[PDB]
Amino acid sequence: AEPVIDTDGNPLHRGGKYYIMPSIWGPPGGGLRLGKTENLNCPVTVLQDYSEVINGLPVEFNIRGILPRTIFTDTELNIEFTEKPNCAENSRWSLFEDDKIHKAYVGIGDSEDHPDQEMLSGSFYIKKHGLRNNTYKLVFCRDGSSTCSDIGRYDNNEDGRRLILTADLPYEVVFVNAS
Repeated sequence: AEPVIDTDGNPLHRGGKYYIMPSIWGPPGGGLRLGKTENLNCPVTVLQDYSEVINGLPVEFNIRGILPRTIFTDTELNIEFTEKPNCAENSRWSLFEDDKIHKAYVGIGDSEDHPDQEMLSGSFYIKKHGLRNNTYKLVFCRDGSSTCSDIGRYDNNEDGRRLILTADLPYEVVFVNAS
């Protein structure tokens, strides 16, 4: 395991705030934010913006304990936007099963913010993606099972791309310190 490094060369740390941006080695666009989908009018769906000029919302990483710390590729964590729409219960990322497109996608809030979609409980890790310098992927590990899946993008034409569990094309990201 190694420290996760932001675009300035600085390790990620508890209490940092970061834009998650696409690495040049994969398809482009902008940062992560929230948006409504056709049957969820509260913006509780995580979306990657189509436009490179849109930084989106900063995320911060929730970790066991409270002490200041470096974040490593083996640090179990939860991911949260630093902002929350008031129609949502929380700003923490969870996976929800969408039966329309048959994908588990990333959203915020509780089960009632995504009615009739099963909510998966688990935690995230930030893993090195391939060998390009200081690029990463997000990995989600489900509570109750011993196996994890990569996070990749999926375009459902909702003014941005969703983040889904994939076995195929991990989203390769860099972390931009928002402060």
